Amino acid sequence: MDYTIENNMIKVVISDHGAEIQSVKSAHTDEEFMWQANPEIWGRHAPVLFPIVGRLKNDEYTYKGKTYHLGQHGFARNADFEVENHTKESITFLLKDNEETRKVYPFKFEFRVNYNLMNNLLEENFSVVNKSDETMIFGVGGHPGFNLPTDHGENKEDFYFDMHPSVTRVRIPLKDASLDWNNRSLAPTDSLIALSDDLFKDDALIYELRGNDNKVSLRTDKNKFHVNVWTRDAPFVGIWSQYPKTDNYVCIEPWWGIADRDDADGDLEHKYGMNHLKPGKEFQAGFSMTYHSTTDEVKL
Repeated sequence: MDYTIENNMIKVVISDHGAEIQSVKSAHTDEEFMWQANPEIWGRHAPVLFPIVGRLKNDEYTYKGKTYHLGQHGFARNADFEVENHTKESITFLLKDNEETRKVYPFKFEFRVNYNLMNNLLEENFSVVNKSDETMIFGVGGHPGFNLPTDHGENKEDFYFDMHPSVTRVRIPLKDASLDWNNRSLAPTDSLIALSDDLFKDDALIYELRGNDNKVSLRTDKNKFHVNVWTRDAPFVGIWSQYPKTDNYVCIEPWWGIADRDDADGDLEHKYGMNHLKPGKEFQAGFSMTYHSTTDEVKL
């Protein structure tokens, strides 16, 4: 089921299936900001990643000596959430553990995804409450896909991303869906990086983030199009688009979790970059997105 939150600036449609944004449109220009999930390329819009971000080696892990099987980015995106609260400019989806999640993930939890509007700014906020009698181990992340508009002669290579603060950051390369740890290197994120079909030939660009002032701007100097993602305290951000079958979108993925390292031992308790949450406690994270059309955000 789809649900709408909206104001005078932007209108957002979100599904209770995976608590996933389906659509973000300018109230002024009717421009669509979200990738529309063409199944020929990538049949999702903006998945929620939980209780892991990225892939486990062999899609498996052990916990307390027992082996579990869990696919890339966990189960949230295939789960149906309850609508806990819904007002004009806010909606909160809730997912609890059930018989099925417990089979692949031996924890009890309350996972809430809240979306709310402030002008042309949309928050995507995560809340995880551990309901288990032991410390819960999880990753959580966003994965919004944004259109690159090409209705007025623009091309993907006219677009770029720019990270603020403008500092060089460590990139963690991916090899066979695991972190190619020993090839981490400082990357030229102190200035813009242009998009292209070939850019993502070696999978997602993964950057180590520091502090809480990080913002990734997706822009073009052809027009006024501008999507800004404020990653708050995310320790990582992934930038990705499909390859070898390409299309005109890019994902900017704030992550509080990360794929297995090439050398992971598979023990969940040893898994690098996971959050550890004591019984009864709450973890909160999230990020914010602002949208600007190719033209002015004014009444025409």
